[PDB]
Amino acid sequence: ELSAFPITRKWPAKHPERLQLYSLPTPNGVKVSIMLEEIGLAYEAHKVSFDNDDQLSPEFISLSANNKIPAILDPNGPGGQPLPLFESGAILQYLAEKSGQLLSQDPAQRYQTLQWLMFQMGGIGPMFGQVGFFHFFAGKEYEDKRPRDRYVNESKRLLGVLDRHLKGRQWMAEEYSIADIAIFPWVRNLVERYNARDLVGFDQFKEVQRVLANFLERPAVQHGLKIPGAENLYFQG
Amino acid sequence: TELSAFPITRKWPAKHPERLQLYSLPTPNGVKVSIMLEEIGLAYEAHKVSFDNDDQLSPEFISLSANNKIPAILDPNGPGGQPLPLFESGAILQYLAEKSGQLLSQDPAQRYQTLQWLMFQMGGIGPMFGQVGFFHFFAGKEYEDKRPRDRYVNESKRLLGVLDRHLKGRQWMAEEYSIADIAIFPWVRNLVERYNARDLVGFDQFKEVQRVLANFLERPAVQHGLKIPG
Ligand SMILES: N[C@@H](CCC(=O)N[C@@H](CSSC[C@H](NC(=O)CC[C@H](N)C(=O)O)C(=O)NCC(=O)O)C(=O)NCC(=O)O)C(=O)O
Ligand SMILES: N[C@@H](CCC(=O)N[C@@H](CSSC[C@H](NC(=O)CC[C@H](N)C(=O)O)C(=O)NCC(=O)O)C(=O)NCC(=O)O)C(=O)O
Repeated sequence: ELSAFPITRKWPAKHPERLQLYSLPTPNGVKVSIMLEEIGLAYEAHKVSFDNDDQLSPEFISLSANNKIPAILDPNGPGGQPLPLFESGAILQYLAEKSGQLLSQDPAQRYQTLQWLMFQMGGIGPMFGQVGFFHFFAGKEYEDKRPRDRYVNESKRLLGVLDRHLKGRQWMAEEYSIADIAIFPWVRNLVERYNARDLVGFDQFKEVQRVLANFLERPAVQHGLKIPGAENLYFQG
Repeated sequence: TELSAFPITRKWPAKHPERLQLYSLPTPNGVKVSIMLEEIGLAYEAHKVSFDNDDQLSPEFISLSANNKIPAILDPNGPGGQPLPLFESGAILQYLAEKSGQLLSQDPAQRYQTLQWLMFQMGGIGPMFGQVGFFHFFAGKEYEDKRPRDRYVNESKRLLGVLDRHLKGRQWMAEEYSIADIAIFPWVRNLVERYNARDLVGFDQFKEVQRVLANFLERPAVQHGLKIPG
């Protein structure tokens, strides 16, 4: 019964028995594609193009109320009923709990993982994103650099928190988890796409560098970083 | 493990070591947790972490709360009866809901909708309303270039619209009062009261947000939690 969800009018399901992903390769979108690749859950990816204002369409918003990617529609949700969901961090937790992977069953570790996920969702994403605005997008042209410097300094502070935490450790929690999947695409985005490597003094965070490199070596990460592409759009036009 | 193993307790000793320890300040994020504790009826001992004194930047505080922020907790009666340290208001809300079996629906689909709205709060409402505070109420108000202010004001208006349209015909964010309401409404109150941003964000227009906020503020646990720690 996916036809009850208007999003499917705009991105029809070729495989309605599979989880539907509505996304774009961005630091938030790739959290979810990476997660799906890691856990081996079948899914059907759909490209939501910002160039066409797709994320502002009534069909998209009918599921993803905040007009943002990523969003999912899982036909095999609780009770075998479809589950609509947005917010990358909520989707990560949902998928971890659904699959039993990448979120510890040990309660204390569960909560430590959720803590670091929330740190990402409130700190890393929002603050690194402002560095992008003030160094890579329109804000880069603003002559008054006090705003830029606010967000750069805060991003450096957050990197320091990560760096100190990761000393002596492989991952944020005792096992690789959704907290890593949430954080490291954003670290990558800051130092690659936003061209902010020197601005945030990245070379001083040796532990973050080490763990980022380990993250990027993972085959599921390399796949998930690239998904969705456009091929799922072509037959429809 | 015993509570003295956590260096935070050197600076804020536990007078009641059998009780959950809260390290907080009356702020939109701190009151999420004090409100939650009041709602669920769990005993706790609150400690004031003074921003005026840079307490949140002390080594003792940071030893538990690694991001140097309030709120944080240390629950002696954590899972398996072992002490559990935790920071991030949204994580603490999930923890307390799961510990108490309150304020998350038994319907897992409703639980996930609730967690969605909690993440919307944690990534959108808190960070963006907080920037309106900086650029309207605190020192960023002095900046002659208003493009940053307007960026955050416009985004805050957009977020309020999302809430407002969602709340039409509803009492709460999910079908029952939940941790998502507790996360969101203290921030709405902060924006319009503390930051004096009521005209700035055109708050008058969000009739559903106003209605639900008013209901929220009538709850006794909310009134009590707003003032803790004193
Ligand atoms: N909390 C949400 C954030 C989702 C999100 O930001 N999605 C972006 C693409 S990810 S790309 C990263 C994203 N940037 C943007 O969205 C750029 C556009 C924005 N309106 C602006 O002016 O900065 C960002 O900084 N995010 C901060 C964070 O993660 O907390 C989107 O759909 N934008 C469409 C739109 O805005 O119309 C989540 O985790 O899912
Ligand atoms: N994600 C964390 C956020 C916690 C948080 O922001 N705590 C504040 C007090 S709540 S008061 C609201 C808070 N403001 C501030 O923290 C003001 C100081 C800041 N450094 C600045 O320059 O703006 C804010 O805007 N928060 C955004 C959000 O909730 O996402 C704190 O301890 N600050 C100490 C410090 O910065 O040294 C959570 O949910 O627990």
